[PDB]
Amino acid sequence: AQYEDGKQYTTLEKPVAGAPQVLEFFSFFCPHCYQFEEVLHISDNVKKKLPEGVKMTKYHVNFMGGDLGKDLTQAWAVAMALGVEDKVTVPLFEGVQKTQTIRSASDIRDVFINAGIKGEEYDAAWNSFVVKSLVAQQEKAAADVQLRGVPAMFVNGKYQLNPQGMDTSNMDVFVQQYADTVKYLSEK
Repeated sequence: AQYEDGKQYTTLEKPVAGAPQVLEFFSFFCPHCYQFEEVLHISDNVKKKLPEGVKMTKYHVNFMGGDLGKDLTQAWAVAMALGVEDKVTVPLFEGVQKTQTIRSASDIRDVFINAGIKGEEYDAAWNSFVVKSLVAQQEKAAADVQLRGVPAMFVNGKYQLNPQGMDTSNMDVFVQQYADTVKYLSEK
């Protein structure tokens, strides 16, 4: 066929019941994730092609960057709770990988302040049990698919995108193939 298991995607031996429809994992420490977000705009191009009624979820992971990696997973929970993902994703990626000015939890916090989230409001969210369960959710989703690498995208808890099996000569063409593959799997 045009789409073949083991070619643009793999099937999970171990399907995950009740999983989010489109589930993406990343790390602010992850160099392809930086490409995916700032250069390729994967999440965005997938969404433009997803059918109606299909919600998109993105989670941070702990297994890169040690202590700071876990802080970032908690910060991403804060970002999700406050609905400010679209204001911190770029400065977090750049603070970690470009300027390397994010070295501590305080430096992460500065990014939110500079993005206009009030200190009071960030610290309250950071310390909230609504953020602790959102951290729990991120960890459980990753654990459910035995996640050992990022970037990663899973559809309907049973298919995993396989970007190595796509051409990267043209960045534009790679992105649409990726997005079209998610749509295909979505409709499966």
